[PDB]
Amino acid sequence: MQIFVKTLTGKTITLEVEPSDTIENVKAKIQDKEGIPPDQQRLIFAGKQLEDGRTLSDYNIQKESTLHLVLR
Amino acid sequence: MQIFVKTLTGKTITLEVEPSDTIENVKAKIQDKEGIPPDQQRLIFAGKQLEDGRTLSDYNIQKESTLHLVLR
Repeated sequence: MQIFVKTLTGKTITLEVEPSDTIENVKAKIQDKEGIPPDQQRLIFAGKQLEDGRTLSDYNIQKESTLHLVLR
Repeated sequence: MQIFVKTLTGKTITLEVEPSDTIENVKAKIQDKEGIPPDQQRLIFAGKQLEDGRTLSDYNIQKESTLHLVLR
């Protein structure tokens, strides 16, 4: 399924993922596309910070869901 | 009536609502469209945070009004 990630600068990125994909895997996909190291990235969905040891399905993230990316 | 919700990434969503719709109901509509759980969403209008137990009419939100969505 496709998901969207918005940046602090107003950019939107589209990613192809599976509900069984891990958050760490998602961060890795972002690194590949934007060059941002996973340790400097924070992912938020519906006001909650997503953990690297959990999956998309655990957060009930559905197709065309939009995640927010924060930089540290 | 139609309303607009802007995201932190610069995306604009259009929703169909009634003045008697509750904010919780509006959040639920956003969840359906974006996959963001209501507990992770914060809605702001004219600088004020909207509560889940109040309605759109209570905030005098009129047709073509634009709300801002914040993620926690």
